[PDB]
Amino acid sequence: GFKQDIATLRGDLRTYAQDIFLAFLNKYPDEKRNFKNYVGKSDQELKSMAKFGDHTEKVFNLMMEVADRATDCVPLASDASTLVQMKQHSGLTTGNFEKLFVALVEYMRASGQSFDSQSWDRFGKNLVSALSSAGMK
Amino acid sequence: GFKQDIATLRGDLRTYAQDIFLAFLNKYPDEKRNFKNYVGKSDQELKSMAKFGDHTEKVFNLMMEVADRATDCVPLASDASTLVQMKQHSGLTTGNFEKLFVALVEYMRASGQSFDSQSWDRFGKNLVSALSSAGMK
Ligand code: HEM
Ligand code: HEM
Repeated sequence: GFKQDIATLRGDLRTYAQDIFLAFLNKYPDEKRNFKNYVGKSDQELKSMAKFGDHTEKVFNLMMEVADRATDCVPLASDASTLVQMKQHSGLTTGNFEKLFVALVEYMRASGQSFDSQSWDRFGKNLVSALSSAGMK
Repeated sequence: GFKQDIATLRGDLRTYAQDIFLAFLNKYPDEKRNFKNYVGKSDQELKSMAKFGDHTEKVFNLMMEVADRATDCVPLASDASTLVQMKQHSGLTTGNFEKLFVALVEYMRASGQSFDSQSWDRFGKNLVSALSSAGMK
């Protein structure tokens, strides 16, 4: 289930983080507007850039901490507040986060592994609702 | 304390993992016989190799999970058993792990950050004992 999935993701976090983020950017190419330094690069080019791997791993590390602190896939209000108030997230809307979790859930469903995709879907929905309550437009 | 230290390390894990592993290899140069592609290379040359960064980060991915699942710095017997039974650890003895944690604790003591170095020293001791109980010579 959810707790084992956090352990699975964390065990190879840079690889999963890159693969899922690439699935997100390829499914929703307009999202690269928020990441101008990734424009014009294939998946393997981005996976060779230490700054891409560093960024995505740090994102997914924070995601895993928020996931681990959740109860029954409900994140803490204070973690949503952290995500809304980060300077790097100013101007973002909840649709950006919604799209990231759609890509993550579809990645898990298409993997040959027994991820608890329903729990990640509910986690993403609950986090988006919390982000909105915490002030994200 | 110990739990916060896990979060600190995970927040910049590729850097910490490489730097701590280098401190281990430089304190105990004989240990490089287990890592023959790292012989004859300076620190900067190792940090340019994706193999070195990928290996050390996957090691620390798992080490942080083992630390995270511990209670009062006592690791799970299941985690010790996994570490003993991993094919990559065939022939290793608990002294190899002792030295890794000595280097880790010394790195923390020298860092200027408020790492809980005594808890990592205790964690290392308890892990060595649990490896022995799980059959490591
Ligand atoms: C649960 C979801 C997310 C988490 C946990 C998260 C976490 C983070 C973290 C930890 C950083 C700092 C990275 C670093 O210091 O290297 C960061 C930066 C950033 N995040 Fe997020 N993020 C999430 C979702 C998103 C989404 C959906 C977008 C846009 C579609 C976004 C846009 C950005 C941008 C633009 C930066 C700065 C990038 C840079 O300076 O290179 N984040 N995020
Ligand atoms: C708590 C401590 C440790 C953990 C969590 C750990 C974990 C791991 C992991 C996850 C791998 C696979 C990583 C990869 O794909 O390259 C690995 C491989 C390996 N480990 Fe460890 N390890 C630990 C301590 C040690 C020590 C102290 C030694 C030897 C002094 C050692 C020797 C090796 C070797 C030789 C490999 C194969 C590396 C390769 O083929 O690239 N490990 N270990």
